Amino acid sequence: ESWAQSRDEQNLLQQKRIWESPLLLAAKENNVQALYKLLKFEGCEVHQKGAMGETALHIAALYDNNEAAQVLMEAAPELVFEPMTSELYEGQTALHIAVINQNVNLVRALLARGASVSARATGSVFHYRPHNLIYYGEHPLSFAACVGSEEIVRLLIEHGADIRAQDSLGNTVLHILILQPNKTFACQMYNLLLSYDGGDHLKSLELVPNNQGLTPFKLAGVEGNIVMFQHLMQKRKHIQWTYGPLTSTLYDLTEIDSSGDDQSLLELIVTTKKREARQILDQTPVKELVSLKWKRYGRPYFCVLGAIYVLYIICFTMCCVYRPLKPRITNRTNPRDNTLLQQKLLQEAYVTPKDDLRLVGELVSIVGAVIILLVEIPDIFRQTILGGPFHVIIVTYAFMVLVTMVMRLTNSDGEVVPMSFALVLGWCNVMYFARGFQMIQKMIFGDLMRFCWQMAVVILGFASAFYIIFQTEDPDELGHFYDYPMALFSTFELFLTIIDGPANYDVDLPFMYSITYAAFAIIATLLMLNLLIAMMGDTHWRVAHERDELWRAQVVATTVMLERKLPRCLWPRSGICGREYGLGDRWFLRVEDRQD
Amino acid sequence: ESWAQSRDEQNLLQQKRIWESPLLLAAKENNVQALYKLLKFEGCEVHQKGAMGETALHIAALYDNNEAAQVLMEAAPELVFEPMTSELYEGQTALHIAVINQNVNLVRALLARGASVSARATGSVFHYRPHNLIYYGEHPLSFAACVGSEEIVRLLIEHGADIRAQDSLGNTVLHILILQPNKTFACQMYNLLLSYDGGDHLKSLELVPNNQGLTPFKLAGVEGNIVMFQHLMQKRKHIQWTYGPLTSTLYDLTEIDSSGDDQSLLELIVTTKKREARQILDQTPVKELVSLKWKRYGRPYFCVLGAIYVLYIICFTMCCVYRPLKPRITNRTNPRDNTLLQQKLLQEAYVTPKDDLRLVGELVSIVGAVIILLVEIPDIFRQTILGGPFHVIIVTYAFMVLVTMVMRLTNSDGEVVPMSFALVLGWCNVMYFARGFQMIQKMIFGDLMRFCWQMAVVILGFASAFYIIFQTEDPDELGHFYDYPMALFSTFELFLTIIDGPANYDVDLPFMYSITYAAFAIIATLLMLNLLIAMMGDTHWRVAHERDELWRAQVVATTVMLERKLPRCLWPRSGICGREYGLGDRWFLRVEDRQD
Ligand SMILES: C[C@@H]1NC(=O)N[C@@H]1CCCCCC(=O)O
Ligand SMILES: C[C@@H]1NC(=O)N[C@@H]1CCCCCC(=O)O
Ligand SMILES: [Ba+2]
Ligand SMILES: [Ba+2]
Ligand SMILES: [Ba+2]
Ligand SMILES: [Ba+2]
Repeated sequence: ESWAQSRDEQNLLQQKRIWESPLLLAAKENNVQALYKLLKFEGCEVHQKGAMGETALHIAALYDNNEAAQVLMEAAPELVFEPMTSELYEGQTALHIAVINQNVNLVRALLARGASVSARATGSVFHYRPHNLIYYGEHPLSFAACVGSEEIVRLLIEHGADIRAQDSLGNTVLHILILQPNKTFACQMYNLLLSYDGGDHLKSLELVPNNQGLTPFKLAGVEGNIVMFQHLMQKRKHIQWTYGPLTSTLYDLTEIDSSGDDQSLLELIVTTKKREARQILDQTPVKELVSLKWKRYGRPYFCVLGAIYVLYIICFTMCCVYRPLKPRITNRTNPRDNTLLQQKLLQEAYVTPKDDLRLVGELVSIVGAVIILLVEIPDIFRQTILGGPFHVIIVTYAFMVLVTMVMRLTNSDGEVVPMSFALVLGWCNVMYFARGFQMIQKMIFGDLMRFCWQMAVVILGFASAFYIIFQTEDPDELGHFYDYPMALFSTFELFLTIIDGPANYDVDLPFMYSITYAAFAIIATLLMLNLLIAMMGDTHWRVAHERDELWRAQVVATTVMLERKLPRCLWPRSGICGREYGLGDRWFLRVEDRQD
Repeated sequence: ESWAQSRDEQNLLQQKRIWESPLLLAAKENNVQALYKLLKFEGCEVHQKGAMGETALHIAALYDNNEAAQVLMEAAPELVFEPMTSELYEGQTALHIAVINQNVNLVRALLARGASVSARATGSVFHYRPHNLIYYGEHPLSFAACVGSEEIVRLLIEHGADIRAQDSLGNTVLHILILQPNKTFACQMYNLLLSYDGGDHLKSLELVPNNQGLTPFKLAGVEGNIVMFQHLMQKRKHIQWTYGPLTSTLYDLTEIDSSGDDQSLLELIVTTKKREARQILDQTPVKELVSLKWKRYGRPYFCVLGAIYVLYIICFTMCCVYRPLKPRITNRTNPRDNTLLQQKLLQEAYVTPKDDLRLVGELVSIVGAVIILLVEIPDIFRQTILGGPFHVIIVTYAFMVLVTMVMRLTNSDGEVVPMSFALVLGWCNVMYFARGFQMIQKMIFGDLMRFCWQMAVVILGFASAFYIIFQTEDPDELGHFYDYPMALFSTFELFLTIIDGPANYDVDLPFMYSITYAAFAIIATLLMLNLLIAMMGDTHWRVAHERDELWRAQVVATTVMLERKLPRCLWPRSGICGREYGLGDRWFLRVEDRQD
């Protein structure tokens, strides 16, 4: 079907041609007597391309068959240069197979015959695909670095192996070592390849970026390689002094910061779907960074912008609790008796008695919605959620306010449908602002205050909704929300299922109650389910760290969020510059640590 | 009472005859001087059958009494051939006891006297019953293989021990070794018995099947023997090549596949009540098999057949939401006022105004029900549940549709009783189709979507039911379900106990509400209980694997389910054939693995 089933067939088709071709069969079985009987007399095709376009030397290189390979090179030395003419292995030579098998004597003999150390194995098997179990690159030097054979690495360098070489994906030999499972052993091989660098400050091998704009140091962070990241950190930190147990080390903090403006480590961790990369922001050069960004500047501006959004939403409800005003006027209350509508769509906006208080309030709800769009719509052009789906809700909230404006100036009967949606999307987006937090126990009390915030926020978005839903309808029948102080008290009682369903079907309710109350039943249970997991997940195991860690990543994702749109006069740059004094120009972070 | 209490008495009755018989007493106590005083002068019964029909040599063989046994064989060599004449040990000879005790010098002396190596111990103690603590077989070669004494095994083979021998249950010496507790040590003894095989490709000892049609390789899977299964897998896998860390091994995949058509490993694991056998489908030759069967062919046809069943059930409700139509007609609403029935049984089927849309819809519900019976009724003749009780519900669903047809064409008043049952059995059988799934966390979100699917499926089966239950009755009193958009909204509110019981007892409700709402109260709580265990069982321990594993077996049981009835043109055979190319005819699976 796909090809996974194809190659399965080609590998079987390979063994079929090996079984058939006696030259390829003797190269596999290492039949030395059968190779001289075959090459010297009885005249054969020594350039015999097998199933996978392989030579007899390729088969003798796949199964360590040194005695059989040396026969194929002394009788026909042209077989060394021949690559795999197939599509699965296009570009692979006999040297690539000898390097991965760590055959030192075969590599020593292949280089003695003059093997190309720059042959790119562009075959489909060597691609960086999930259906390929290993990704080693294309050049034979990169294969030697990935197998951990330091002898073959230097033996290739001695024959002119360019460490500056990049594969099809723009990865140097340093990038490929970071994508290897054996993290603790790849650090040893990483230092061997750096020793053969040009020794010049310009055109450094560690600075050659990926095709996706990623230096090797920057790649270890996006990939969550803890061992390589700590190892690469040794090369970019300077110990200032040692005062006994203290070690006031100075970290580089260059490629771990903004402007690239896409090009930072922090942005790449909070926006990637790789869970494993989360752990990088906990390392000793990075954990001190985001902690200072959140203590000052971060936490205050979060609450300053939080209180601004709290007032911006309570003003929207202030214009809705005293919504616009009509008696039914129409005699349609006699036909279709089920209906209870006392619709208000009294357009006649300009009664000036007190309204002008509402009017300037309605003007605030408009100028704030476009401002929300003026900071989020130009941002979608340049999307992940660990922040919380705040961005998704804050744009749909300003969408409902503008529709209510278009709902207005046309005198539409369905005023209530778009206006009620902006009430929940405005409040329940506030509970996002609960992240304003700096032990098995005070963790129970800490997550409980999360619920009291999220609960009080939800009921203030549905009680104002349920009020509008039944402020127009008749309060004699189904009057759970006849005024505001009892609409909040009935919805609060609703939140704990102590009161029965505000339904009453002798009389037909509006199309919005059968929709708004349905969502109030799911959120009121998920918040009551998210509270039990807080209460129990705190104590049953050290999961609480697992519960803990992400909120911390949620705050880190929010901390990067608050630094993108805020101007330069507020929120100064982290670290200290190095231009006068002395080390400029990169901004460094002074960190001291104690040891026990 | 039973016999367990019997033999308890015979073992005590044995020691009673041993205590009494001085010949049997001296054979037990190894009294050499008392045996010559007893056999040479003072003339005794040397063929003295004890309580369990044992000879004096049998007692001297039960307690390692070599000095006492050699006396009983030099003075009466006929005691060797004598078996136990009792019923508990019928067939056991003095060699069987010497082999299990691993008495090498007694076995060497019993074979020197000419002991039968083919004597079958058919006694009731040697049976494969749960009340027997060991099952070693019948032949003395099988006893030597089970005790792990490789010296006695070969010593018996040297005297003509037939390894091809089978006991009463058709088990060779290989089958019995797999049913042993010491799995890691039985692998050593398994290779010893295979070495003495005929060496011919035909009539192989590993191919001799059980009496229940089970080769030794096939038996290790049904019994969950992980150690033996991996060991027996070495003999049916071929390594194609080694490309460094990769090892592209080719597995046999013969006796692990269909047609036998009862005779496969997969069918035997998903249908057995043995929990332990579940672990076999996780081994490295098998885990790659069912994974490819589910990615392609498996998952799409599951959802293709799933969407077909979703439309087949929503069409059934489409014919019920607009059910057939009568005003009460009858003046019986004045007597028995409690009743609210506005019964509709207006037979007069052929009003053609729109009905013909319903009529062809009712025709679909019939032709689909018999098709369900045409694929499940011929299957019950040839029953386990890890799939899920889908099969049990899908036949009872088509049973209710046919009863509604018989309910029709007779004008029965109880139309509603069989028709309402098909609504829940049709939807709640859909939630089975939730198995369409490809970490502590995304596991919480993964099991939560299980609930949202199962919840939305249940309410769509009871809201349509509660509608029919009260579509006939008066909606002024107890009108929770007067139309469809409010029958769904009231049942959804019912699902979370926010609304009060749609009961109203001033007025008598139909016999079906007091039954349908009772089942809606149990399922709505079990699904809310199955959600809490998902939420907490994910995180408190690695149980989530335990939670995880079975769903995986549920999918494997479903994957075998979808391959039985589907034709041959769809769903091609797994693996690659071996006829041209080369290895034919068995279908092999190409598997490569990386090592770190
Ligand atoms: C074994 C095959 N026979 C051969 O001559 N080259 C192949 C080497 C296999 C390497 C597969 C590495 C990968 O998965 O991409
Ligand atoms: C001890 C008994 N005395 C004897 O002469 N044979 C018996 C041997 C007991 C073996 C019981 C094995 C079983 O449980 O089946
Ligand atoms: Ba009335
Ligand atoms: Ba309750
Ligand atoms: Ba109640
Ligand atoms: Ba009355």
